[PDB]
Amino acid sequence: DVDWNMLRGNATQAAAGAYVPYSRFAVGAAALVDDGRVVTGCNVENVSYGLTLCAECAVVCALHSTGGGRLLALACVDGHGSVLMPCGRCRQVLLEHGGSELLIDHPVRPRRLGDLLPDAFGL
Amino acid sequence: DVDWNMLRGNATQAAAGAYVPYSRFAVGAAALVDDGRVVTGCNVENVSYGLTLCAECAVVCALHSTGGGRLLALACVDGHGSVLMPCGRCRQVLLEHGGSELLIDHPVRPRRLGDLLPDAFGL
Amino acid sequence: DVDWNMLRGNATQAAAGAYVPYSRFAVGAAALVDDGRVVTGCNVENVSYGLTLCAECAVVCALHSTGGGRLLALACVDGHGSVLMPCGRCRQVLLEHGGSELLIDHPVRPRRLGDLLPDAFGL
Amino acid sequence: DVDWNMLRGNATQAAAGAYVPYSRFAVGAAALVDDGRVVTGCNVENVSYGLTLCAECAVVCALHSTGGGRLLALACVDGHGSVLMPCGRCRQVLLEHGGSELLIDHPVRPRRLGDLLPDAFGL
Ligand SMILES: [Zn+2]
Ligand SMILES: [Zn+2]
Ligand SMILES: [Zn+2]
Ligand SMILES: [Zn+2]
Repeated sequence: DVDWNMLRGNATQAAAGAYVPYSRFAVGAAALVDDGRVVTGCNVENVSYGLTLCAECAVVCALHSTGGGRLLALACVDGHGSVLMPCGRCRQVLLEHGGSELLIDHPVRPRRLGDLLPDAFGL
Repeated sequence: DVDWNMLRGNATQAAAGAYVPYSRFAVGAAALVDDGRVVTGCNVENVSYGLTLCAECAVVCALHSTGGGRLLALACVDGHGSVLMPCGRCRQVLLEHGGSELLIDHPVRPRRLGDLLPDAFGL
Repeated sequence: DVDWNMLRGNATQAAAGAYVPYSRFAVGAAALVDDGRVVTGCNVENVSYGLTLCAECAVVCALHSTGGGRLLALACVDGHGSVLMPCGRCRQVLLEHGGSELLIDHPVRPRRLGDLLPDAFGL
Repeated sequence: DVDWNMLRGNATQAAAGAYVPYSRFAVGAAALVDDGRVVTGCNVENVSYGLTLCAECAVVCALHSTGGGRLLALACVDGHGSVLMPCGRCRQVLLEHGGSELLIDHPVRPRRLGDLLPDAFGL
């Protein structure tokens, strides 16, 4: 049902766009939306660190700038193509758009977002 | 040189994608990048308000997820198609990607970002 | 070892300071730091929603503006004094300052942050 | 009316608390509130860069966790005690709490926030 090799690959591609001059730590993400399209995002840092955009947040922006809908699955990777768990902020924003059933690429098996952010605030 | 009617129109289109169930205040943005392509973004709210994504930040994500480069001009509008000045956070993130010379759609004449965020922190 | 009734009460007090004109949803937090002092925080909203400050983030700011150290326990509550789980963003920021062993007030028993943000990004 | 030497000094003190292991770029802030008390804040970074808290945002949290009110004047400094202009995000959050008349320490003369964030979004 979810081609994880494809999603992960798109996340790996997407990582290539990261604007990460401060950390040099590129992140890409790719998500499958409920209509079968995939949207991607990369890391975008800012001199004011707290204004940096996460790749998974970029994905959510793409989601809504391309017709919205629900996220079914997301892979997040570093610039080396390694699977990354989304930061807590991203877990919260993904939840809004995929709910607890959103699959997040690996550990050794994609995880439900619900398990990555249990007892989530607040709707 | 900059088709502002086009950019503003794209920002107006882009506003249609806003996920704004909390504020009901849709924002769209569209920017011209140095290679002539235009990238767009809309507002994406979250139950945790501080995780909401600005449309202009969505634009910057699109920028880098589509090859990066420099932003030359940006229009930001509300869901009514009215010109909006970017919030301070967006002014900072746009600066990273357009610098002080980035034109921002209107007042009655597009403004340099440099004038919208004078004496900007911090590079 | 942790007076949860005290922490929760301080979180309830702290909620009273929330600047929440947009959501009307007050949040307070109080944390015990490794030296036995307690630091508190409340929700601070902004017209640009994504600039709203979480109460638990306020706590972390207090932590470092009062000598830093490690967070041992945190209660987060709404304006009604109900226990709230921190949003994903707060779970990530708390982790930086309390690690996985940081106790977070309730469900029916305080939880390790590690369990609230399993397999956390990224250090 | 505003003891800027005092505010700047408090901002310099406050900078000492910064949690800045990623950038090593400490920021402190101190603000005078309408009741004459001063509240302070420092920079707090996170591994997820975009979750870093600005010192001026820390100030606003202190403001409301200490009774709220309006900010009259703010100095922001780096770890070297040099005057810093607030990032765009901070200019927006300060505006909510000080309005356009909030004085911001230097260039060679404190500036109105209104001039640092002209034509501000959006209330
Ligand atoms: Zn993230
Ligand atoms: Zn904005
Ligand atoms: Zn939070
Ligand atoms: Zn700032």
